[PDB]
Amino acid sequence: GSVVGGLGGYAMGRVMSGMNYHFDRPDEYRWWSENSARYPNRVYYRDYSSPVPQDVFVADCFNITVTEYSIGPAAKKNTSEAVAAANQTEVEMENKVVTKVIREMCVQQYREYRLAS
Repeated sequence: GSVVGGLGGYAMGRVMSGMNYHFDRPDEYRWWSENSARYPNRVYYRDYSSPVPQDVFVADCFNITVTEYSIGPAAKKNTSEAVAAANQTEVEMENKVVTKVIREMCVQQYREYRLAS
């Protein structure tokens, strides 16, 4: 077997679910709850050239990870998302929660990568 089961050639992140997060309160509980709707625990990064900073690395890491899981501002092309379907504020929160988790994770990798020998 070769081809078809891997067209992208992206690099896999670790399982990472349960880093230092604050989230104690009932409304902050939505951050954990809404995260629980999807909980990716991991990210995909690409073969960036090297002279690209964490800012960009984490951002494109995020954009590709959400593209793969069909979430965030980058699922079906780039199109209309201001609609009622599954409560716009609920999905918007789930959206920010997952955009943040995926970003937060690619930084959590980056920071441990910097700390690593």
